[PDB]
Amino acid sequence: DWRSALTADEQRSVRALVTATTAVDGVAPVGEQVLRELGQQRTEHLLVAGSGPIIGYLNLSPPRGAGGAMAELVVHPQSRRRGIGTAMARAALAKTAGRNQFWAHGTLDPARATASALGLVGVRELIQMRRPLRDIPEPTIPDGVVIRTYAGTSDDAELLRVNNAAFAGHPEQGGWTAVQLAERRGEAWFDPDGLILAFGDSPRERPGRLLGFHWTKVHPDHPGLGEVYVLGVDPAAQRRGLGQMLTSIGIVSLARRLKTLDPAVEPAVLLYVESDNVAAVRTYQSLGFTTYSVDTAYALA
Ligand SMILES: CC(=O)SCCNC(=O)CCNC(=O)[C@H](O)C(C)(C)COP(=O)(O)OP(=O)(O)OC[C@H]1O[C@@H](n2cnc3c(N)ncnc32)[C@H](O)[C@@H]1OP(=O)(O)O
Ligand SMILES: N[C@@H](CS)C(=O)N[C@H]1[C@@H](O[C@@H]2[C@H](O)[C@H](O)[C@@H](O)[C@H](O)[C@H]2O)O[C@H](CO)[C@@H](O)[C@@H]1O
Repeated sequence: DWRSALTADEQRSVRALVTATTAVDGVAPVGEQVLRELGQQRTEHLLVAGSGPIIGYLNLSPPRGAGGAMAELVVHPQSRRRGIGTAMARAALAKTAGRNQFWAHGTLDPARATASALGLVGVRELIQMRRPLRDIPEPTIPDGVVIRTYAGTSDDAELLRVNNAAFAGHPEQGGWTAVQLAERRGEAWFDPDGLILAFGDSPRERPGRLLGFHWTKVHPDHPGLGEVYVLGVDPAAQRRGLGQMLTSIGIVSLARRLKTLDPAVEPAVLLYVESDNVAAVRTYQSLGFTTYSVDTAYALA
């Protein structure tokens, strides 16, 4: 039975399934956007009850922007190999007439095996890379560039202009409106001091225009973990060293934010990047990031 919205109680039950599974598998089974979708009316949901907590959950997001339908799903660790995962995946495939993809975060063995049993193949590879926060860079800020941080909604127009130009065609990051910014500003981890903006200054043709930005994020449920959450440079100002510079500034910012009674943890910064985004992979390789895990999107061949 598909539901177009979930009650507060249903949301609490799905969240418990997701967090419990994250602890057992070592990787969250559904992404952050699915957790935001639990309380909105934009997607469709399947809930599978035991004989009785919720033991299976699938979210199906419809096409939006340049992207197609996408499903994420999870089955309680103690209810696996009972056919629930197959049942939910077949339902989504039948509902979209075989057109949706499925994310397997961390591309764990059970998901690889389920994908083969269903006849699916990997069609998209999202790599998670990490770099320790030791030996931080000294960033070089070129003349004609001034850096500052997010001041509030007066900065949204420029941020959206640069985001949509840099991510034109990106299935999830492109074609944003003020609503996408607002839903992330309401997240517990949002910190205006961690959204770094690079503006053109007098020397350049367009003083005051945003050239690029680096939105950093500190993970709340993982001590010592930061993220290059969104990094983007206006196409008009690309290939001039600004991406490398912005990434370095954000690493410095995170290093500063991440005593005797603090647990010993070697802090690290992670990022996600499409395997075929050549420009970005080169920028990150240059700065010492290395592969950590892979998220694979599966679909009909
Ligand atoms: C294509 C995808 O599954 S993308 C979904 C990604 N989600 C995740 O990876 C989240 C964490 N994992 C889970 O929630 C679950 O392990 C799932 C959803 C991947 C599979 O859920 P389950 O309900 O256990 O799947 P299901 O019982 O239908 O298994 C179907 C077949 O896949 C294979 N399979 C599933 N898990 C495994 C495993 N751990 N080892 C080997 N084969 C497996 C088997 O052939 C199985 O049939 P069988 O039990 O008769 O041998
Ligand atoms: N870096 C951008 C542009 S390359 C990107 O690729 N980000 C990716 C990444 O976002 C992740 C967030 O960054 C991370 O904070 C959160 O914890 C995860 O659950 C995902 O929401 O994974 C998503 C798929 O799961 C994808 O839709 C998105 O574009």
